[PDB]
Amino acid sequence: AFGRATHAVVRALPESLGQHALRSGEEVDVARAERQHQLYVGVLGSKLGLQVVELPADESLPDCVFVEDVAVVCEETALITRPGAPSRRKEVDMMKEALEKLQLNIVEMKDENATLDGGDVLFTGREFFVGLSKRTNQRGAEILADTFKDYAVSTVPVADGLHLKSFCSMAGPNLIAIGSSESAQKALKIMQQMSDHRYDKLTVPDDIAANCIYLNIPNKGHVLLHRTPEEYPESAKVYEKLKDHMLIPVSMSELEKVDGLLTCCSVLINKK
Ligand SMILES: *[C@@](N)(CCCC)NCCC[C@H](N)C(=O)O
Repeated sequence: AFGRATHAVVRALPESLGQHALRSGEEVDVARAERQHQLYVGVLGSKLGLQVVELPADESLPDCVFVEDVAVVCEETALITRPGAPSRRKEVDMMKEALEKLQLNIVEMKDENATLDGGDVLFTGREFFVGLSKRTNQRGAEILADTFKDYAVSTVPVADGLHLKSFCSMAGPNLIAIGSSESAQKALKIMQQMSDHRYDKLTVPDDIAANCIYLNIPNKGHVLLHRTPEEYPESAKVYEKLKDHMLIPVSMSELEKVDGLLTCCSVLINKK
């Protein structure tokens, strides 16, 4: 069942993030980001009842909170990535430990010519879309392709120093949340040509706000964490039409300053 999860790996942000985290804007309020990430953890863990493994902040790694970038997980198989940003590679160490406690099958992307961000991987439930970006390359998607054999993998040129999931993400089975920008619409279509099947599409006015979290919770159903009507009111209005979804607005303004979206701050795990 798509978007069904039992666990989630997250990680506390270090104080060094406000000043030291890679980006591309306002000064970051660390107190505010702190809070926001707390709320974010509670929605998944307290409100939604997933077992959360919280990793401790490594001050040394100001980007460490964005855990999605370091691992892709599908069924019982963990891909531990080789992040495009050289400096962020020391964040895999601590994630591999955790994914080992979860008794998950590990594969490490060690190939020295292979970069891959999890931020660049869209998993539709039916297949894989990997974005070819400034951080994820051919040699990485091929290894991602090689790790998840039961699934078809195809690559979508993502430009402009972004990621694939900066303008899209799954908002339900067969439903792909999508930005209006011509960048996104382009990849969107590029994506469909390549599928053995047609996806439904949820379009939203703000590229960033098409990054959301869909979940299939036991005795809850469709669940979507999405950006607030404050941050992105015209996109919130679009999510508001999803009347089969338990809609939980989740703010993420601070982290966005450093290119942090909703999906980046967790790795989701379905366990028997
Ligand atoms: C999430 N996945 C957003 C980009 C990919 C959709 N990752 C944010 C990472 C933010 C760090 N500061 C970085 O620059 O890697």
